[PDB]
Amino acid sequence: GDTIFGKIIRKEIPAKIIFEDDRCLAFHDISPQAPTHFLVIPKKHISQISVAEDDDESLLGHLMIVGKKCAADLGLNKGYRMVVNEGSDGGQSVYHVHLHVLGGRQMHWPPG
Amino acid sequence: RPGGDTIFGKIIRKEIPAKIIFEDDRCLAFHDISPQAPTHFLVIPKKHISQISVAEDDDESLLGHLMIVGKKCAADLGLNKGYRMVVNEGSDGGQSVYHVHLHVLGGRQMHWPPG
Repeated sequence: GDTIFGKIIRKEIPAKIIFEDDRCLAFHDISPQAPTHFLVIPKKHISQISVAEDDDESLLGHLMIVGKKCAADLGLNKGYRMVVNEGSDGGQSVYHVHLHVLGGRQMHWPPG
Repeated sequence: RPGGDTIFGKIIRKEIPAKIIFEDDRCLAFHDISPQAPTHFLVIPKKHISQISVAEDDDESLLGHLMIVGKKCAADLGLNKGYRMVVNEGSDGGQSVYHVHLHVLGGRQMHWPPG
């Protein structure tokens, strides 16, 4: 099943794109929860982290490396929080794997 | 002493006890001593990386392995309704131990925003 993130990858609807390569896309979240809140998503349609394959390991790590590079480029020198939600208890909002990166304010504990 | 002398480096070398879920040559999963959810564990690399902001490009496979191990451990622990994975970076991220660690929290509804 296609999702709104598929439409964003395909450039069918607009998003504020931060970075793109051949295998992922980073863009600002439309409902930001911090002064900086962006997403890094694979172009491959992995619906949720629970179904990711072993062969996806380096791709998933690539999301985090891209995320940390984008965070530095966006000036998040005091830190940030990375989040992956899975399923209903995790609060996953779109069934396309996505890494949230939030910063620009103190993030609190517990993380939801 | 490989892994460093943070508490997580000590845990890797079995010098401080921990409730271990899974261990391989690249990482270790163990329960958090101050759980914020009914199930709350960590996955850490055995290689010492202080924080995600200093991870190297060649660390991609290892960082992805933390997530794959995290999701496998969550399934093994029966977290069939889902869970949240968290990496804290620096002061604004709430990081308190400078050895990279992926939190996995589940067994209750997680809320938004994530802190």
